[PDB]
Amino acid sequence: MKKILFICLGNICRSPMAEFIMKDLVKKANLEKEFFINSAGTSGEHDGEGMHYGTKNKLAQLNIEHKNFTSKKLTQKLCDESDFLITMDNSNFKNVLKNFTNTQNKVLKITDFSPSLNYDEVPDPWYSGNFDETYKILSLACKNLLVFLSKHHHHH
Repeated sequence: MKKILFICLGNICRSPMAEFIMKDLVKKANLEKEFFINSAGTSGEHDGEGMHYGTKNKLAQLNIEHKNFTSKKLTQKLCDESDFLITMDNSNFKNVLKNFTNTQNKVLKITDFSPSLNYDEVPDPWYSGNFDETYKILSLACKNLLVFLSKHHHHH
């Protein structure tokens, strides 16, 4: 029963796109062993729509406009379910830290993975200034994230 909880500030850009990407590849070595994944925002204020200039445009190029419309809101009860927690957002990290108990130690940051990415909170031109930005960020982040998420540690 392995559960991965992904947290996205807006959850209306990098959350939906990556949601489809991960869900696709996981079928290889995750859906087989019956794995579960969930993406939610910080306060679920709006995090759930799934639409942004950078991400949508990127998907329009070849991918799908969107297919993860689900208003989510990462909370304590939800976090208690997932075995692993991920932020990726620079600010969401500090916030989620003091927002939750000492169990935040199960959270991961993309700042440790991403090398010359040095991205802010979610790609797209509204946060960076380019649509292709979503390409480099999501593709790279999801890739490395998939590696560690695909059991790249030691069990016990």
